[PDB]
Parts: sequence; structure tokens; C-alpha cells
Amino acid sequence: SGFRKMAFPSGKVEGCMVQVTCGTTTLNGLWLDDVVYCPRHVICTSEDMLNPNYEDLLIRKSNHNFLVQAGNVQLRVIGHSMQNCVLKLKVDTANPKTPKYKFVRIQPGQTFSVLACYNGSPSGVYQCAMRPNFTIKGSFLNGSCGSVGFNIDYDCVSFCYMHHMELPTGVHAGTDLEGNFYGPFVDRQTAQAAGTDTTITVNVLAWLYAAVINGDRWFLNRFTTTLNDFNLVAMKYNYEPLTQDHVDILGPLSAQTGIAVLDMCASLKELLQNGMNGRTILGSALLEDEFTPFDVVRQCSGVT
Amino acid sequence: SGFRKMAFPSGKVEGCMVQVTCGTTTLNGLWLDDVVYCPRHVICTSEDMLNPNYEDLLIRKSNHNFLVQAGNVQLRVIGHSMQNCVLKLKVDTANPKTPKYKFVRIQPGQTFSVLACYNGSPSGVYQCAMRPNFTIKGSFLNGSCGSVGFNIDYDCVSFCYMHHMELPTGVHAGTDLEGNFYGPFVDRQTAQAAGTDTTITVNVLAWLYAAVINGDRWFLNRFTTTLNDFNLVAMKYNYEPLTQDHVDILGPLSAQTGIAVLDMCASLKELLQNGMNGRTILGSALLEDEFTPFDVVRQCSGVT
Ligand SMILES: Cc1ccncc1NC(=O)[C@@H]1CCOc2ccc(Cl)cc21
Ligand SMILES: Cc1ccncc1NC(=O)[C@@H]1CCOc2ccc(Cl)cc21
Repeated sequence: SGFRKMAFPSGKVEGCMVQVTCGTTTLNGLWLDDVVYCPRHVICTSEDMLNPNYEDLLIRKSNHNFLVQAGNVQLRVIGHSMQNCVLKLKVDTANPKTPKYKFVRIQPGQTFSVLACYNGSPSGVYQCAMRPNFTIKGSFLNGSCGSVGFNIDYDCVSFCYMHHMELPTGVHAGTDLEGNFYGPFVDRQTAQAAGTDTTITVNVLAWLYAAVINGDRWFLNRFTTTLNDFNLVAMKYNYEPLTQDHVDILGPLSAQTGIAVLDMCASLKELLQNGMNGRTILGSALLEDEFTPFDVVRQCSGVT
Repeated sequence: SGFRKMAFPSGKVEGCMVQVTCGTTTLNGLWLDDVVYCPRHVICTSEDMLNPNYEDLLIRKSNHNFLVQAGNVQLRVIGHSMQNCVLKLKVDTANPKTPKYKFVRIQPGQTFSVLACYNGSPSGVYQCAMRPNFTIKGSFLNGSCGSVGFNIDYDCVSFCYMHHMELPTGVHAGTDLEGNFYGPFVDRQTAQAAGTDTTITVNVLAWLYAAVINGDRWFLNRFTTTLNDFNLVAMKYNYEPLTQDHVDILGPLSAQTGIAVLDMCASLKELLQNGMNGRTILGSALLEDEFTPFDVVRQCSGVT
């Protein structure tokens, strides 16, 4: 019992973190096999960031200009290439701590752990969701660029995020490990619209199931709803419309608790329309949307 | 910018986790140097737990009855001893992944990371506080016993908690690494009073400073208070009385923000008396007490 915003154990990712320096700029890199991946803005000065021509800036750099370090290990750079907004620095040594890994592009609404790093050193780990508007609400300061997001299935680390930027609004933006930004963002110092965000309905419902499993049940009611009725309420409250695919993903939680998905939707509808009335659910005074139905199943069953 | 419930990177602790089996019972152990530490109830059956005589139960066990495994590594047990509620199994091999470590007894109100484990395998990591009543509100299922809590300062892991039990109320209880329970708890299947808990005032104030640092300022007001006046409000709302030692620990945050500690106390007083009025602070709709002033300084400065 108990339900926490749990992150994946970060050890396999800690063994991949390196410091990458180019000129006056230092950030984090991810060393997998004989390649170090890092944000391409490592080649920029603060002045360059207003409107960088990355192709031109990278042409003035050679392999020896990229200093890659992992504590007492200095890596020898034998190749460099830019792929979208990431640099791939080929090194002469394969990382002996390379875990089994994959590079994945996660969907909005999915969750992942972030290993926040500074100067190639891990500072902390936290769980977060990729918002529907493709931003993340992380905890990042200058120097955290290159810190990565990931998920772990058994012995395989699926890297899904690399940190690049903080928007003027304080929210965060980054790329997949092929350097493609999530969202409309560009890697330049310009004000950029994140766009309207919404609450991840399927995740709030998964978290309400987690609440019932762990004993928080005060929000259960004698009502039911339909997908159409619930979606009129979701519209009013800036929630993502619920689809049958979402209902389908909630199947295991509905089966375990015996609470029909649309019955749980009626509870969510009443909480949206009336608020919490000064009460809490799983230690929260708001409707939590950073737990996917898969996260709930995993945490409630103790998967390792 | 951004502020998250961040846990320490768990890698150094993952390398210490082992599975300990004794008879029909399997739980987690912590392998440091040539000793494996685990809850002494590993020697009990479910029937034994109603009123176990641990000394008698342990007398029926020999070194070869404790099966210690770390994946493909089976450890050879050459000694066993009980220290309070923990067993210390001497093994013939020192853990090659032993980090620099210390065993510490944390104070109530302090925070730490928990690496939740099952069958010797890490499942997740989360940050939590030791409640003033010496319980923790974790996320633990059967088999998570032996999972540990810790803090990290540079390269040293200070182990402060080992998980033992879930109270009938769903909250958790455990020991320091010398096997002394935090709180009045005993390791037996009996209903046990946790006692009145309180909110960690100094931590809520530290978190209000973190909010101001990250741009959430709506709660700042034109008021001030005294320690005496604030403590009358703290009493009414089941908050820990604020002392000059607490004010002293908030000094760095007061200096950084320019907001006097008693001025921040007046903001906390108004939030206690009026609530949040449907607003949020750092993504929370309640007053968060799981961040110490040290946690705020560390996260806001990116310490690794
Ligand atoms: C300061 C900070 C904090 C948290 N995360 C990231 C940062 N850093 C940035 O955003 C840097 C500095 C500012 O200008 C830009 C512009 C574009 C890009 Cl891709 C990077 C950056
Ligand atoms: C089931 C569970 C869940 C989470 N954390 C822990 C547990 N396990 C327990 O509490 C076990 C089983 C029940 O009886 C007792 C009694 C005393 C002690 Cl020390 C241990 C236990």
C-alpha cells in the first residue's frame, strides 16, 4: 500500500553520463557504445543563441574541440556529426557501462524519469509526463542541458528525451535521441508559444483507480456516465477527450477493482464539477495526471 | 527553474541490493563490504509474525539457511548475528560495488530517497520525509522489506532507513541500519499506534521560498508575524512549533530571496487561515512539507 510519484532506478543511466565542453560551453552528454550524444547548442556561445546557424558554427569545430570527460576518463573524439538538434561524437572507446538500450519517441501523455545532471554529474531523479503540448514541467537549471529522460523495461533502457531548453514561461523543451524536438520548438533564444495544454484524462482515471486500490474511496459515487456526456465535461474543464482506446488501456485497472471505466468517469465528472471540497486523494489536493495506466499496474504489482 | 520532488540518483544503492531467503521467506538485503543487512523477520513464517521470539527462531537457523543472491552471484554466508531488528550476514566476498557509506539515524522531519526493491531487484526510487511521528508514507508491497532509505553527499551514501512493516493504517515503519525502529514500533503483527502526526513547518516554509524562487508569488502578502503569534496558528492547524533553530536553518533562503523568515511565516499563517482559494503553488494544491531547507538550496543550485 501507498502510492508515490516513483521514478525508475537511475543507475543504468548514471553510468552513461559524461561532460561535454566546446569552447566556453559545458553541458551533459550521453555515452552509449562508442557515441556521445549531446545538444548541438554545446557549440554556441550565449551571443550565438539569438539566431544560430548551427551548420556554420559546427564547421569551425574539429574533433579535438569537443572535450568529453567522465570523471577521470577523458574520451578521445574521432568523429562528429549533427543529426537534427543533437551532436553525435564518435569516441574511440565503447562505454563499458552501456546498458541494453533503445531510442524511442514517446507520445504526449506518456511518463518517464529524468536524471538531472550538471557538468556530467547526476544531481537527482524525478518522474514526469510529456504534456499534451509537448513541454515537460521539470526541474532544470543552466548546465542541465543534455540530461535525459527514459523508461526501463527489465534490463532495457528506452531513452526518450534529452533536455535542451527552458521556455520564457519556465517550462521545458527537448528532443528525442535523434535530435527531433518534441513540439514546435526550435533551439534558439526566442520567445516560443508552447500552445494550449490539457489534462491527461486517461492518467487521472488511472490515478483514481490507484487511489481506490490504496484505500482512498470517498470520491466513488452512485453515478455513471457515457463517453459523450463525460467528454462534454472534459471539454469544459480542458481535459483530453476520452476515447475507447483510453477505456481499453484502463481495462486491467477496471478488472482488478471491479469498477467500470464509465463509473470511474462519473466520479471524475463529479470531482471536476464540485472540486475536492477540502479533501485529498493519495496525498494530493488536485487531480493528478502524471501516472499512466501502465505506471499504476507496475507500481501496484511491484514490477522490477 | 521548476521544482520537483527529486530523489538522489539511486545507482550507488542499486549495486548493494541482494535477495535474502530463509526458508519460505524472501526479502531484500543490503550488501556493504562483507556484510549483508536485512530485516530479522526474514527468519519468520507468516504464522510466526503474530508474536515472534526472534532469539529462539534464529537459534534454529545456521549460515547455510540464509540464501543470499545478487543475480548470477550466490554469496557464501560465513556468519550471522542479530543486532536489534536487523540480521547481519557475514559473507566471504566484499561487495565490489560498495560505495563510500555511513549509517545514520535521521531526525523526524528530515527527507531521504527510498529505492523500492522486490526479490533483490530495484523497482523504483522516490523521495519522502520521515514524519514527525516516525512513520513514512511510502509505496511498499509484500516483499519490499529490506528496501532502504538514504541521502548522498558527494560520493558518500548515508543509509538512514530499512523498510520493515506496513501498519494497519497503510503507513510504513522501519529501522535505522543498526536495526533500531524509528518510533515506538515493534516487528510483530499487532495493531500499533503511530501517534499524532504534525506538519513539518520548517519544510513548508522552505518550500514557500522555493516557490518564490521559481516564480510562484501570489501568496506573498503585506504582513508580518512573530514566532509567538505564528505558533498559536501552528498549534490550531497541527503544525510543528517554529523555533529559532528552524529560522536559522532558513537563513540562506531568506538571504537569497530577501524575504524575512517571519514575513514568510505571515504568508504561511494567511494560507493556513484562508486556504489556497483554488490556486496552486509549485503544482500543488496543498502545503508541501517534504522538502527541507537543505533540499531547497541543493535543488535551486544544482548540487551533484
Ligand atoms: C537556463 C536553462 C535552464 C533550464 N534548462 C535549460 C536552460 N538553458 C537554456 O535554455 C539555454 C540558455 C538560454 O537560451 C537558450 C536558448 C535555446 C536553447 Cl536550445 C538553450 C538555451
Ligand atoms: C505487506 C507489506 C506491505 C508493505 N510493507 C511491508 C509489508 N510486510 C509486512 O508488514 C509484513 C507482513 C505482515 O506482518 C508483518 C508484521 C511485522 C513486520 Cl516487521 C512485517 C510484516
